Amino acid sequence: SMSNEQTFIAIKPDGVQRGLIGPIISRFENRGFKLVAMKLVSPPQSQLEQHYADLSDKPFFKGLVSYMLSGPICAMVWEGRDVVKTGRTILGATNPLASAPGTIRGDFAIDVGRNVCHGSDSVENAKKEIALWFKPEELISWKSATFDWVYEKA
Amino acid sequence: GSMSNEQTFIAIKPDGVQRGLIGPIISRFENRGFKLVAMKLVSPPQSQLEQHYADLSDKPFFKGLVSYMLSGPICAMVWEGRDVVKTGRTILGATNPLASAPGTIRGDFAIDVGRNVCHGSDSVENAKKEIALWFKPEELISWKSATFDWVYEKA
Amino acid sequence: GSMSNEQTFIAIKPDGVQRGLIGPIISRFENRGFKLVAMKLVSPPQSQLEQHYADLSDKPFFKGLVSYMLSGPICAMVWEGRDVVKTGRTILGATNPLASAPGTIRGDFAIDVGRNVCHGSDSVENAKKEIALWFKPEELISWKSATFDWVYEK
Amino acid sequence: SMSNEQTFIAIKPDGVQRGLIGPIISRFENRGFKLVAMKLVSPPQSQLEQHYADLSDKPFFKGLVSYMLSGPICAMVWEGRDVVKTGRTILGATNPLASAPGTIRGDFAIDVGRNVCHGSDSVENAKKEIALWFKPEELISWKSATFDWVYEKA
Amino acid sequence: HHHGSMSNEQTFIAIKPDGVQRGLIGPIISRFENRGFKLVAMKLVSPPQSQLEQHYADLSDKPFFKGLVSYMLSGPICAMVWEGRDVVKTGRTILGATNPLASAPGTIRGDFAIDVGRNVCHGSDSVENAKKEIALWFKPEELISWKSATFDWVYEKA
Amino acid sequence: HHGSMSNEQTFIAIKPDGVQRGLIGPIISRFENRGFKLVAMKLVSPPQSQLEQHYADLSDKPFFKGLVSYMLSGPICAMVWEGRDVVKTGRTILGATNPLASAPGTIRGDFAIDVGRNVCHGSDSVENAKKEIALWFKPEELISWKSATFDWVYEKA
Ligand SMILES: Nc1ccn([C@@H]2O[C@H](COP(=O)(O)OP(=O)(O)O)[C@@H](O)[C@H]2O)c(=O)n1
Repeated sequence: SMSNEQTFIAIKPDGVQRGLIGPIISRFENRGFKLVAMKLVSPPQSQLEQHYADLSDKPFFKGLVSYMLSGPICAMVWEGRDVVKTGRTILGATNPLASAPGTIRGDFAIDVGRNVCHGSDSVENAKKEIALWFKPEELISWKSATFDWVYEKA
Repeated sequence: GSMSNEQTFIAIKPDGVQRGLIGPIISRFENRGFKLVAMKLVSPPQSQLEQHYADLSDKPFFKGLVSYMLSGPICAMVWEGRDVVKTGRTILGATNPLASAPGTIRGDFAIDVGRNVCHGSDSVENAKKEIALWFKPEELISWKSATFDWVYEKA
Repeated sequence: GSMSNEQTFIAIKPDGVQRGLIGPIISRFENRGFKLVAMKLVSPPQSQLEQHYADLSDKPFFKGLVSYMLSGPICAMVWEGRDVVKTGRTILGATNPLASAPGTIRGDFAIDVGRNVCHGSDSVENAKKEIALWFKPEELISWKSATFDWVYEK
Repeated sequence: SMSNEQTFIAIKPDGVQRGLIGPIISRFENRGFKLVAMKLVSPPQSQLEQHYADLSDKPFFKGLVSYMLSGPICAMVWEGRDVVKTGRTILGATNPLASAPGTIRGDFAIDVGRNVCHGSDSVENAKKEIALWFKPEELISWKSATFDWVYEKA
Repeated sequence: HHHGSMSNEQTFIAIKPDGVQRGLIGPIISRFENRGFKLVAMKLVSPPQSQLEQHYADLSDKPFFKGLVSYMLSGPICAMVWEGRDVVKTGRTILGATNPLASAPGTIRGDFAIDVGRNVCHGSDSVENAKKEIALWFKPEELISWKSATFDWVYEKA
Repeated sequence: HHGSMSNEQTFIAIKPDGVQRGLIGPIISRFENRGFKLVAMKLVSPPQSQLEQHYADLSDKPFFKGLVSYMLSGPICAMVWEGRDVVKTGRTILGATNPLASAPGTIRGDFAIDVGRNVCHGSDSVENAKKEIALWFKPEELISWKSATFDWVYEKA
């Protein structure tokens, strides 16, 4: 709907280890989405447990958290029209076995537990994840020189 | 059967030109095996754009669509190859980028349907009409690709 | 999609070699996380190609298919990884490029089904047969990728 | 050095035949130069003889004219600060064997007689070549949305 | 010439507002990633003028000082720290000559930039100025400690 | 000086670090895009005796045993490329042997840092290419074919 919608995109430790930061950022940049926050971070366990709160009563929660502590994460906020849903489509199916070539996971990933990246699955979950991973001051307000060539309206 | 000398009209719209997508879009068609037979950077007159979009003349956003298509240069192209009309449309991706797939031009580069960076003919007969509208017949260059027999098994 | 040591046979056909697509095709499998365990440029004899296409021996186009595959070099490969047979075919795209999706090898590079740039084994059992036909066993190279544990969940 | 300097860049028939139109355009696009005219053409022999009139006594002249007639040419006018000199640097040394990897000829070409592209060698020669290859109404006046991010001033 | 020999050398690389505006974050990061260098800190930031004036303290006697600061205020900056052998000097070589007119195709500025006042990126010019810039642009806890899985394939020695 | 024979051949190897770091495709593409013709290729883990022969000129050096041990530590993508001046131009494409001295735009200037992890090898002379080609490949593994675009890459035979 509105061009100022925001989503949380994270490059997971395997994506960082495998040297996929540049290519993944380029996918969103090239689409016309606007990077409004980014940091390389190794978040505390409590923050990862909150991010994965929906999985805390599911099997093998401890192992997920330990894996996500095992390397740096490139955390990002991207902004644009339908960026939540379109970002998920750019990432590709969450399990790379089901993803399409031309998406991030369809180009770079094989195992669902090593699926390179995360994207918010809804507008409301995006707002929650952005608040969890970023201080408000870390969200940078700016206007792209090509805004009116990417968008026909606000 | 489909013949390898089918032609389609592909245009890079002003937003495509402004956002520096000329090279990447041409590469998509080149790499697939299609043959560039005509190309020109053009700022066509309003009357030609209104003819191109005559199917939409009675819509209210017509005046604004034509105004946007006048707002910058256009890279007009004719591409030739087997099923190039249909496959060209697939390469561009869904007309509305919201519905397009990553790996297509719009799925890689575009967001808004009104800023969908390119155009492709939607049928062989519409391609013929668009080619006659945007090009003089002498602007179509006859030539044979050195790899024709490696792209095509017949025709 | 079971064991991470599944193997498939991928060949770049004469038209793929002629059109300079060796690099790009290898990069697609490399970038996905699959492991190259065998490779050679080869112009195999007619009898090998007839054996490769043995399941088509009673089709009328058999002789013409064999003759075309003799018309230039072939880059023969074995790739290894989880679900590499089926995912490999997905990466190649639909056998007929007219039905293939942009983002796949054929959806990016090919038009005619008889000039579809590449081949990949269609089943695990056919992959084992094709690997045994195109490579000597000592041509399969045993090695472990430095990023194995970032591509695959332990 | 004004930012409205213009140069003539042509992709020669070998560049067209070998599928290098896209990549060569991207090199100039990516650098920040502005495409102001472009057409695919098969110019008459007279125009090519005028284009290479200074070499009309050189031995490779008539063979050059014949090869320049042997396929389409992608003729272009590019605009920007020091675009004549920097454009030649982007093309690389006239003889590709003396050119640097990272230039067009250093990435794509081998023989000086098959060196993929032409670029004007001086501001005055650019003006002459633009007048020879283009009608003035084929040069398109426009303003790049990122002009103020490519240039500090005009 | 002389090159560094310590694999834990660090440099500060910034993508300037024009590089962010022109969509070059991904390509520039890929250049350093592809070379084998390790990203140890990164953030998108619009720093205050006081920090930019400190960043350019070595140029505070130059006539272009004020304009340089004002320009760096004009949009977001992708600030980064990269780690690896000779990363200060090799990082500058990857960026290319500071003035893009003098830069070579195949470098960042040789591929992407024209005007020195819009030269897309910055790299520390010395080991000591890298130390200063790293500490100026990043809080100490924003430097991330990790070990690249391919370290022993990028480097032959410690 | 540059070679003038279009059937010159050189030996290019992607070293174990090039293979490990996923550079086979990009490296092949550099030579493919330049117009050179691939006439032989195989993934190989050669025996120590062959690597010792390949580095015969360094058998006296103190790092010889370690250099051999490292070249044994992973697979190698061995190739023969054919074209005009392919030996010298091939080395230029690879970049300076020490990546620290190489230029961005070359293979080592894009991908490598340490001279002992410089991702690839190219023959340093026409004669050493002939020797390396014969050392790394059986004669029947060199493939005879004619590129569809030969006459567009080359102005003369
Ligand atoms: N030994 C030589 C030297 C020059 N040439 C010519 O030098 C040209 C270089 O391209 P160009 O004329 O469009 O550009 P410049 O000569 O201004 O660098 C070749 O394409 C040929 O026109 C040749 O064919 N053989």
